[PDB]
Amino acid sequence: RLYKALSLLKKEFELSKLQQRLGREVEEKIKQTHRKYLLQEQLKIIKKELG
Amino acid sequence: HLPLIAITRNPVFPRFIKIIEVKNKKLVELLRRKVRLAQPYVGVFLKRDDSNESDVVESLDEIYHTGTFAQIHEMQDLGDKLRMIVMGHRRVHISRQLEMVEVENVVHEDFQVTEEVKALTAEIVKTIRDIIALNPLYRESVLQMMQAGQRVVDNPIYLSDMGAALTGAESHELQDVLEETNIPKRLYKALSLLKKEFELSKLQQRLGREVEEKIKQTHRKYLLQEQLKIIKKELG
Amino acid sequence: RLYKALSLLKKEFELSKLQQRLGREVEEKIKQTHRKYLLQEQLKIIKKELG
Repeated sequence: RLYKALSLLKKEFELSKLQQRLGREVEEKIKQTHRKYLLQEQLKIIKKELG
Repeated sequence: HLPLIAITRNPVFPRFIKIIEVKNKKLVELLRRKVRLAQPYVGVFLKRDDSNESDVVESLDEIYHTGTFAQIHEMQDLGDKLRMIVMGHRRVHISRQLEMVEVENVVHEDFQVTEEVKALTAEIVKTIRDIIALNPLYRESVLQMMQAGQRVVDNPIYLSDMGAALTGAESHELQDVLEETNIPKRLYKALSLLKKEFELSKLQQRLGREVEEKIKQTHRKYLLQEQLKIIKKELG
Repeated sequence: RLYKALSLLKKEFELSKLQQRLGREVEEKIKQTHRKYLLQEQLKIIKKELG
């Protein structure tokens, strides 16, 4: 009963690892947008609160 | 066979009650023409790029082929003469809105292992938990209404649409997410929109605080100087 | 005398509520004046991180 509980822990960590990694990869592919775009967003913010 | 409604920059997200208040009173002629129907109904579409209200009544290509047919709820008209309520029920992708023939091609392809496919939504809500936690706008109770532990989510694909709706991205990007048919792909685009809001948010909060501690430090200095002054002026 | 006592009581209610409305209003006029001062400060600091 222990070993089935451990193998189930293994399966759950492999799933959490694959989901965390799927999110980390997709997140990295969204970080490819340049930080200059963030600075452009700052620019927009400035004008938003500058009317 | 009804003339197309003028959405006029009013995004009606799926499974979220919403109100539409077009300024034109010509649409009300259609709303009154449908009050006599035993089963009154209205459609809801999304506008394409370069909005133009004159083109919505001139050309029919400006509205996206996507449409969200739904039953009418209740008229109010407290101030304006046109305050329809709309909601997102029967999504549809018309073959030719200019022509309107329609079919409920509400695709919902799914993996054989239906245990773990809803798990990406959990990561979507955990991201969403950071957004509503660091920038509360609406109550988190709606998130509590559709919780993963409560078993009331009979329609998870709509919940993923509801969660992508919290993203602040423009409606043309929502159409890009609507073009996706595969579940992981539309979830992937919706996740990109979600992170896109999350970095900029995180950056704003860090900037706002940052400016604040600088101000506190500025105060601190002022106080330090003040203390010294009083100390030089009182003792000695 | 019961009507007149109620009328003095309302009279104090009148003078009181006028003083309170005026007090909350002046204070918010200060808060607004500061709040905008803050917002402008952030405007500055964003311009300062990349001017």
